[PDB]
Amino acid sequence: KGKLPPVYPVTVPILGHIIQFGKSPLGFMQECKRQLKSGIFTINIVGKRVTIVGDPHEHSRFFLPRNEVLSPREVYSFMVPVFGEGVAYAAPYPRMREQLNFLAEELTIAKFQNFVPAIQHEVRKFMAANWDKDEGEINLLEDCSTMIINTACQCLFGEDLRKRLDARRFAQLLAKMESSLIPAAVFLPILLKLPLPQSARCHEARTELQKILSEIIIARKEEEVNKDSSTSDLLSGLLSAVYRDGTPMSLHEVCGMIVAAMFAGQHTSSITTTWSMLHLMHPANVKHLEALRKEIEEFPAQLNYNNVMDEMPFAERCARESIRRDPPLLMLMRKVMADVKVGSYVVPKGDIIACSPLLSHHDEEAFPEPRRWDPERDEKVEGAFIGFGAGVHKCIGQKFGLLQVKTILATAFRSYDFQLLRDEVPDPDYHTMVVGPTASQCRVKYIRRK
Amino acid sequence: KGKLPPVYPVTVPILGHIIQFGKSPLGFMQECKRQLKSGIFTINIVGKRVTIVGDPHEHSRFFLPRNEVLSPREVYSFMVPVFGEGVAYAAPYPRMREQLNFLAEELTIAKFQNFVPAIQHEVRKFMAANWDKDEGEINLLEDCSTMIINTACQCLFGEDLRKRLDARRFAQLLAKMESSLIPAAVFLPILLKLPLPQSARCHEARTELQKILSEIIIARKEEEVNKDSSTSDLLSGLLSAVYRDGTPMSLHEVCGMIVAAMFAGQHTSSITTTWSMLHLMHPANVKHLEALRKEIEEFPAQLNYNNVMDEMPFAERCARESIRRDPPLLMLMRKVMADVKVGSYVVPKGDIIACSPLLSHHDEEAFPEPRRWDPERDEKVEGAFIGFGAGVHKCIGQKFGLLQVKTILATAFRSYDFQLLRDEVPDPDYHTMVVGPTASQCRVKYIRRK
Amino acid sequence: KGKLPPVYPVTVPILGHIIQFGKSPLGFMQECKRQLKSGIFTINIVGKRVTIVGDPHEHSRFFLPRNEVLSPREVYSFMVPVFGEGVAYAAPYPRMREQLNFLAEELTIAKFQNFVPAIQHEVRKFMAANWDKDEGEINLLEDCSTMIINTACQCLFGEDLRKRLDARRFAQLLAKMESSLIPAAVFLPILLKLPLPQSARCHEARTELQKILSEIIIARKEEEVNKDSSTSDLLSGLLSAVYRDGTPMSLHEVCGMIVAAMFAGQHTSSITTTWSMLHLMHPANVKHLEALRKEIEEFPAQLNYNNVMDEMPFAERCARESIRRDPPLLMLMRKVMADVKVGSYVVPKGDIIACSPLLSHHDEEAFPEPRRWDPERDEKVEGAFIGFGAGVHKCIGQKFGLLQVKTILATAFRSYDFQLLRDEVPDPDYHTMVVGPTASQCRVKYIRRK
Amino acid sequence: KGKLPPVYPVTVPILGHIIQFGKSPLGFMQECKRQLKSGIFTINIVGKRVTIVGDPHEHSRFFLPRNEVLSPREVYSFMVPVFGEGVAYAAPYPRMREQLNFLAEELTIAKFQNFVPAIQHEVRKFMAANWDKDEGEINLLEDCSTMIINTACQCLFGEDLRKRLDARRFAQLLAKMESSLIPAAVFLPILLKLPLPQSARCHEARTELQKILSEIIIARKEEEVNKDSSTSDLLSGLLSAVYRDGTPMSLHEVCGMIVAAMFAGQHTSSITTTWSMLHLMHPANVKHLEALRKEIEEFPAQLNYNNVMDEMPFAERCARESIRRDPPLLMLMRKVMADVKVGSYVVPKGDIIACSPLLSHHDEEAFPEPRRWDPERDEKVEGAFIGFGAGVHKCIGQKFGLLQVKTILATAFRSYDFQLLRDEVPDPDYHTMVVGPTASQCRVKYIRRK
Ligand code: HEM
Ligand code: HEM
Ligand code: HEM
Ligand code: HEM
Ligand SMILES: CO[C@](c1ccc(Cl)cc1)(c1ccc2c(c1)c(-c1c(F)cccc1F)cc(=O)n2C)c1cncn1C
Ligand SMILES: CO[C@](c1ccc(Cl)cc1)(c1ccc2c(c1)c(-c1c(F)cccc1F)cc(=O)n2C)c1cncn1C
Repeated sequence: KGKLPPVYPVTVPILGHIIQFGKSPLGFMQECKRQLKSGIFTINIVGKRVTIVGDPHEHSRFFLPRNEVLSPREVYSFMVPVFGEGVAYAAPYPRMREQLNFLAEELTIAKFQNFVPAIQHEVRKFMAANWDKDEGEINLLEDCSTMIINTACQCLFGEDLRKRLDARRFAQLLAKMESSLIPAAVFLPILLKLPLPQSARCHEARTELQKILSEIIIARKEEEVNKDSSTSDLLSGLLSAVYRDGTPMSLHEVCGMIVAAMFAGQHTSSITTTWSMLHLMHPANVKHLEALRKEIEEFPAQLNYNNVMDEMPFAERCARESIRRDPPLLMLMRKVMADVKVGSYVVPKGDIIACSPLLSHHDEEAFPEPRRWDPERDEKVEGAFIGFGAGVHKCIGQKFGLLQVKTILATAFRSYDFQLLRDEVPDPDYHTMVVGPTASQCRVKYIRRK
Repeated sequence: KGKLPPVYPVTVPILGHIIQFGKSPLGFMQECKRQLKSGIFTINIVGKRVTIVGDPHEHSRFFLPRNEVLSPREVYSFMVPVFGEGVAYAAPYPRMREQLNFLAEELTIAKFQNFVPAIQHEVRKFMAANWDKDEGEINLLEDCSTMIINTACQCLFGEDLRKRLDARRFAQLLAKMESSLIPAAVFLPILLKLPLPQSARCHEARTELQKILSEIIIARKEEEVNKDSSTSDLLSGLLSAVYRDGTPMSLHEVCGMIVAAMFAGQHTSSITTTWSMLHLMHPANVKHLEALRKEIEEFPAQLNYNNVMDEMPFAERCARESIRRDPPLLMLMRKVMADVKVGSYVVPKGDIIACSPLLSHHDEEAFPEPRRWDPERDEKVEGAFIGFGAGVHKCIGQKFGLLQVKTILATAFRSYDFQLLRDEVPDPDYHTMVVGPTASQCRVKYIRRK
Repeated sequence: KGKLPPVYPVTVPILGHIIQFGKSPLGFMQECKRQLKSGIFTINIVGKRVTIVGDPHEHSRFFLPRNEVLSPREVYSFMVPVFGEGVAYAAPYPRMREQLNFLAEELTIAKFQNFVPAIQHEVRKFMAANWDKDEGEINLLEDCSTMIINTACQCLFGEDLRKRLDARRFAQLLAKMESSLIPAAVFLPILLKLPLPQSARCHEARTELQKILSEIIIARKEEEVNKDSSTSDLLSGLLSAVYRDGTPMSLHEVCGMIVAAMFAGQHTSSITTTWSMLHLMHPANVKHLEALRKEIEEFPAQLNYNNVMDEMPFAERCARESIRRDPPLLMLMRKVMADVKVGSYVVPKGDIIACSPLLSHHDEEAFPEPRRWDPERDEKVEGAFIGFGAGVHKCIGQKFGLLQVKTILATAFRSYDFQLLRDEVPDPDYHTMVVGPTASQCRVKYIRRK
Repeated sequence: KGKLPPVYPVTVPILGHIIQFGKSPLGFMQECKRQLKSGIFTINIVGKRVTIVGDPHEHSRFFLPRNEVLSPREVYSFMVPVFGEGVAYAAPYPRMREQLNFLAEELTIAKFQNFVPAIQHEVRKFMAANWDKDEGEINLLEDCSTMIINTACQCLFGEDLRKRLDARRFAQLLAKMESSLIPAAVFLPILLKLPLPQSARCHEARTELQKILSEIIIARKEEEVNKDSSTSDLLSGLLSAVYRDGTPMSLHEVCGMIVAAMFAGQHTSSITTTWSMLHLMHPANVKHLEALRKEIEEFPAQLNYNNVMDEMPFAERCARESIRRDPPLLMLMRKVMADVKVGSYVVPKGDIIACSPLLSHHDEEAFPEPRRWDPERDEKVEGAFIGFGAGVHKCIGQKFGLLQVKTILATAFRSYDFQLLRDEVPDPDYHTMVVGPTASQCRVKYIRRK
């Protein structure tokens, strides 16, 4: 008609709903939905209006509008010290698009031919070193997370870079950058103006990463005209990029794109793999484990691009459904740059507008019995699954992430069985920025198959 | 006058002076002092009145009043997650005082007998493994920082504790805790109440540390009723503590005090040693270097208590003058709990009152040519030096800090000479919570001395 | 015409209209304005022609002409026993201007940097001492009037003066001066020549105040020589004034300007505050109370200059509308020293010309529904609001008075709610020299807000 | 001649003589007596003939004629706001007489049995609280005036009334009424018709007083119902008054008679006491001090009715001679309602006729050496003493006032000596409505006779 979305009653006058949300984001959001009789509704976070598009039939109103209407820039501004000035959403939108296209072109299926054996190579090296007995106890989340960083680095970076900057040194740098982030800055923008110790720690880590890239580039040139170097990887691909205006990507921007790529996939991919395995080993899912086993039954010892990309539709369903049930990114946000009509409401300029994969993936029309993990399900409302976003800002690394998840699944389950050390699959742990299964609950027995 | 101090005008709508303060802390405070023709004046940080006691003759008005009148509790609120609930300033003041007294008692000179060779052992091991060529290149700041944590842990903790938790693991846990902290929460206390990514990391680290300690204590208890040995350290010391009320220190508190001890001395002592060596190796100072060589000239290779405590008065002067010139802690603060007289003024209840070692150490009457490093100098206003604070909350760790600095200066300069890879002494880096010389400028070459 | 304004019929021959005016000043003036079908009309007070400029369109004809044309001296005659002979309107007009300029320099907004937290501190000290419970009953007029004198004195008098001449004592002296005045002397000029008992009491009080000022000055000069006697206040400021002819202000003149300043602000500023609180706490005005609450929502606990000066336009509207609806000064007067044009008419030399904030603030074109308190209204006739006068004799204390009102409003409604103990806002009491809400109708319940 | 009394020349026109009279009343009047060679003569007070009877032989011509012939109504008109409409001289004369009779009936010798102990109780309480050292300095006019209000209140009012309305609060209310009076209204009747700020303040004080009496009356009714008591005092006595026409006194009238009683005696009795003590303590009067001492040293510690009323002739002489020398009421007046013979002249209708205790008391035939204080003198012309008036309007409080004076004299000089802190007896201060010794000149040392 022309009215604002209904607003959930504020009881705590300075914090709003941040506390209820924090404690149980899904339960809280579902209560709002019920109490207000609407899938579109507004909550209050430290005094800021957050309008949630909690009706899957209306997702396109969030994902499809152009940047001049719904803008991610100010929402992702707390990440500027990580990406760098002029990198990603910080750059003007045409330029940001060019940068993200360059990244996407480093993740083409043509590059995937080499990725599959690089991934499988590192997975087997990990398994040989760590899962080496007849049977043993491990933390699956920790191990998947190691496999993901190692396989990613094996895929994206030449041996010279891995030497100087091994998955271990790389993780420490990225952890330093990450620990300095303050996502609360979205709702308290005053924080991006203050002096914080975080700024210096982040800039320290980013500068050191960029120095190591500089030294790698110089080392390659030393190899490079000798014909002794012709190392081709994500670093050299990005350095070869030329913007429409004729200019090359600066080292600064390359660094930023590499950091962005590593941040994007590190926890999400590793959480997707862990949940998938947790489900697949649970006795209730024995039928799904059999289907996976039949899917990979006749794969060669050394997997090829055809096996993983074209011949694992069921494992793909396992991964997507794990993200459907427990999406690692709970909430996507944009700044409303002009009034937008959404369902029967106007969401006013200056609002934050959000669409929550967590809430949408538990819409009971779209996903009946949403806590039941069922890889065979399909969304019952078109576009209801948004675990990788959609439209304007849809995930460009979706295929690369799934490639790693699927390769690990086929390699692990070909050689091992696993046994939960609990009756039920882990609870999600909502306390972190990227949400995965509770770490203390992820201990598992592996059993070598013979 | 008996009225409020002069207020420096705010031209930055909602930030106040916090920006100008960042660009140049000393320059800003001094301009204020000059433009207002007063050493006592009030600036504004994010809406908070901050009254600065910038007249060295008035130091006692900040450092001498009772807690009931000037309290640091609210100012150190942001550190509750590290120290823990009801530890140190969070506890009631008689109880606070009891806790700090127990810690100070673990740092008395009576403990120092064994400290000196325990510190030498660690220094020489580090130098052996890391400075083992005729000449090489190092980051002095990084290297002093390593020596300081290694020396501290060897002094403070028994072998068995050093087995489960070596210096590295310890430093890692301390860093995890530290990364979560925001000093600015002082001026935006709403931060203290928000569910943040940081709090989770912090709680986890303190909980892991506490868990490590609990298992050491159980191992000791059982290994004391079988009496193989007798571990005497910081830990056993705090454990043997009992309040006036009769009851012992809780494990929670013990762990809090250890953390406080570790954070307190980690950067400060390391920065003090580093500045000292940076000044001493400089050409402009070779005369001061000669006196040090002279002071330590007929000391034995196996240093003892008397050498360091009694026979290094000049080395001590070097360390103090390094702190004088570039104090690691720029600003000390209290909450004003009741109106207080300061100079001719009354600082009103509710103000934050501050006394700045940086501002005071550069008062030209008290320290002429403030920027010149001169270990033979003396303060020309009484109580002008406040590098370790004073009065009610004076540093309890200053003797132990100096013991570390002095032993290292003796031990390093005995075996080595050093050369600065810059014409000038490094600039101070004002971007960190504890201020030291700019780390990137601290590259130095070590020259063995045969 | 170029003839006289119309003349309201005189029935009571010798008193004229003074009885009718006294009973109901607004009613009576409005009835005149309706009946004669003219905003410019002449009434008769004790035999004297008084021409009222009651058409707001014609306000400039009263406020702009020079002193030599429209002269306030004769109308403010009755105030000479308080100001002193040769002070303010009693001095030649150029010297008068100099005196008022000196007083104005003592009230510049530059001084507001410190005035704001000085005022708020006095205000919190009163509320905490007198509104200390969770609810309770008070006469809001008496309380606002107490806060105003307390805050003025904090701002304007050095602490040596405040000790000798505290708020209670100062109010007693001013009351003894006030209670001796007879505005009617303007129309019965013989009264100024009789030795009435009012005359002696006025002289005693003014003398005792000058005696106190003199002792304070002498003590400052005794103790003076350093920059120690930097006591800097309204008194020392006026004492350093030097006229254009090179002579300094006498203590007689300084005393006069001080009395003038206190008289000017005392009742007016407290009435203005009292009304505002009365209108704001009225259930009818919740949309206004709400708007004040939003305007001040994000202020610090310690109001600062910027908060009050730059960030309270709405609160300022509330004060000005309260003065619009019930102006504390009902009637402004000049002696016509030469014939003057006003609208279609000539006001002859020798008349008293008047302009009435009461009447003009109720002109139904300029202020429709003028009995409705509407802080969001804007005047609809240019220059219609004359609560602080205008033109040659505009109020010089306006910003200072409003500064006090605004600081009390932000401080009051921040920590308290209020309930008015009657259905309607109090009636104005027209029987006093400065008009405020009827005191016995100003009983009110405060309620602490957690 | 012998038609009109001789008229003293007016040289200052619109004022006449009021200024000369004001400066030096006794001087100016005697000069008129001499200059015109007549004790009967007419001066001019702001255009108004005032015929003074300065010949004591002619006194009865002023004091005896009926109210209808010589009226005090218009002369005491200015006190209507204090007495109340329709009270005292404002009532019809027959009714005025009834009201005054009722007041007199409360001040008769039957009441005095209670009064003497009540007065002595208050005097002793005051001295024990204030004159409690071996010696000390006091202002005797202040202290006497304090004792007079405390003693009068203890005589005339039950303890219940004094609790709700104590001496201090009663004085403040009276003082508020007093300072609103303008005796000049006698000559400018216009003044009593105008709405003056003074008239408003007086109404406010009177109303608050009447309100307090109504509260006490109610509490008393409630006591009678308990029948714990029937509290008897001046209030209760006035309340049971019933006029000839059968109607009771209204609260309005009771309040008026009370206010009249307090005004009547407050300054007059307090001044009479103060003069008396001043004379008696002065070195020239030691014989009188000794005679006083001889008279009172024969009394018991608790004075009674007979002691003070029948056994203190010399003390009564001191008081009366103090009033003789310096009458507190300078000038008594009547409106002349019909021509009247005086001596050998006629005073025409419309004149104010006057008889001056100051002038008559200084007639050298009646009182040789009039500035000489001699309690042993008697008037040498019959009826020449008019300190308490005479005839139809003779003072009805005369006995009560002197009872107070004498009780104070006896109690003071019984236990104390005094020293004037001055060479001479203080000058009278003619500038107040009721005339006493100059207050600043009334500092005295008490010396305890231990
Ligand atoms: C399972 C693993 C992953 C998940 C669950 C995931 C999820 C998402 C989601 C939900 C969005 C939408 C964000 C929004 O709408 O604000 C997104 C966007 C994006 N993703 Fe991922 N992602 C994954 C892996 C990756 C990887 C491995 C990369 C890069 C190598 C990547 C690169 C990006 C980029 C650059 C965007 C922003 C696209 C744009 O703004 O145009 N993602 N991702
Ligand atoms: C060069 C090394 C050090 C420097 C420059 C330093 C500096 C300071 C300063 C300036 C203060 C006063 C804080 C205030 O007024 O708010 C302080 C207090 C304190 N210091 Fe240190 N410190 C050093 C080493 C240490 C060490 C090694 C420890 C313990 C292991 C320690 C423990 C403490 C404690 C517990 C307080 C608070 C005492 C109280 O509140 O009563 N310090 N230090
Ligand atoms: C709500 C507070 C106040 C109100 C409503 C008010 C009102 C007025 C008005 C109506 C006039 C014009 C008088 C006329 O034209 O005859 C005036 C003039 C004046 N006011 Fe105020 N006033 C306030 C506060 C103050 C204060 C605090 C001061 C000084 C401390 C002050 C000082 C003066 C002076 C000196 C004039 C005469 C200006 C001249 O003749 O040039 N006023 N004020
Ligand atoms: C030393 C103390 C007093 C002195 C010197 C004094 C003096 C006088 C004088 C001179 C008159 C005549 C007024 C005239 O003729 O116009 C008078 C009348 C009067 N006095 Fe007093 N008075 C004193 C105390 C009192 C007291 C204590 C009361 C009662 C409390 C009182 C009640 C009255 C009344 C009611 C009248 C008017 C009588 C009438 O009009 O019939 N007086 N007094
Ligand atoms: C940086 O990773 C992003 C990304 C965003 C934009 C661009 Cl150009 C590139 C990458 C991304 C996206 C949404 C995010 C976050 C991060 C984070 C987040 C954080 F803030 C810090 C650390 C880790 C985090 F996942 C919290 C969050 O709430 N949302 C919605 C990404 C993309 N694909 C998967 N990821 C994870
Ligand atoms: C003295 O206060 C004045 C003022 C006037 C001139 C100068 Cl040089 C300085 C001050 C002022 C002005 C007009 C006044 C009055 C007083 C008074 C008045 C009084 F007569 C006694 C007590 C209180 C009174 F307000 C009755 C009156 O009718 N008018 C029009 C002032 C200025 N701003 C606010 N005020 C109040």
